[PDB]
Amino acid sequence: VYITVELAIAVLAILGNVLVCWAVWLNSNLQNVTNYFVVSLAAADIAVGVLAIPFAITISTGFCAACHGCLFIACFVLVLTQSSIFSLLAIAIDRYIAIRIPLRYNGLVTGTRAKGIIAICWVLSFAIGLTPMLGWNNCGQPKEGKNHSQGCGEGQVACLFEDVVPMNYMVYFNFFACVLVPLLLMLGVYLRIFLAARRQLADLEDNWETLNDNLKVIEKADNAAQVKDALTKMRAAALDAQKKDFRHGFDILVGQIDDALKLANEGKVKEAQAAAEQLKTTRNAYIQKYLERARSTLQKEVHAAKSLAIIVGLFALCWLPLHIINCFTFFCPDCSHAPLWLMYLAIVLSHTNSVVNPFIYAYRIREFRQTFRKI
Ligand SMILES: Nc1nc(NCCc2ccc(O)cc2)nc2nc(-c3ccco3)nn12
Repeated sequence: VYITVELAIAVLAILGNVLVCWAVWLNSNLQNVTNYFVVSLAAADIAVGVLAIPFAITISTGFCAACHGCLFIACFVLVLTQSSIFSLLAIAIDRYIAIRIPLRYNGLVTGTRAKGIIAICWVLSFAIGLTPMLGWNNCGQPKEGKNHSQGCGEGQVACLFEDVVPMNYMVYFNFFACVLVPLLLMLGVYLRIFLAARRQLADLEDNWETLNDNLKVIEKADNAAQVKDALTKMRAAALDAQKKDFRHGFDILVGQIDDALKLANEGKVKEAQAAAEQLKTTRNAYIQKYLERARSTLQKEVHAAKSLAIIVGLFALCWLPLHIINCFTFFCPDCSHAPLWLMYLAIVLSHTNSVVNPFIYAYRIREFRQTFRKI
């Protein structure tokens, strides 16, 4: 039962995520910093699928060996999880930068810096993974009955997770800080990302609404005064929207508005409306082209952000229950120990996470869809 599902999930991990690594290599279209991060995460998934499943299946029954080796068997999954969480945080930061500040996105994001951050986060993940090895372990604590049952020699120690790895260390430091604080920061980042996109779309629509309504009032107006009032709002909206296509269009538009305002200050309303009709051409052409490009660009950014948010949510909801039951067991010693059959089920769910990643990229991103069908 348990042995069957672990092997079944393991096989889907390699072949499922090797395509994601394969796709980034045989498709120049899908190659950027976000893909570099997600392929680092995919390499972490490859590593967990290849190694942790045999490690879990051999530690589930028992494999007596040196205490350091057994501790490594248990910390390898944790380091491959910390790598994934760091990669997800980097992805979230990349998306926030790209959407909030598109002008400086290319300036502040570079491939060399992305590779450097990937290396830094991987070695940092190794730091947490190897932290229990050095000094913080439970090797010194005797288990007489156990070591007699498995026939443990002096050098070799039996493998039993909860009694070989520091439970208090795990529950206190491993969960709280380096899981949650990344998760809370990531949630705040995603909320900020969506708020920024909504605000930007609202601002563009408001500027278009002003540049249309004021013009309509211009033809539907009279006795100057209102004309000079409306062109002031036109200038304000045009400058705000501007802050070769966009620049030249807005320069021509503000020049025409200045001409109309200068010609209407003298009191010549007929040619004031003539100049408004003159505006009506540049408005249509350049402003409509700019708006149609901007809306599609923002929609694409929002779609990418939603995809990555879904990946994050799946990661969190797959790695949450195990830690929750672990901290429940730690903080209620008087409570009866959690059932073995349920604990194994939760571990299966956690490892399942690696399988889920390629399915999202094969179902939502059309760029990966074509190349997977190619294979
Ligand atoms: N609680 C736990 N158990 C095991 N394996 C030991 C299975 C077991 C659990 C309870 C029992 O009474 C006898 C055996 N691996 C485990 N890995 C983790 C883990 C990975 C990341 C965070 O926690 N927790 N965890």
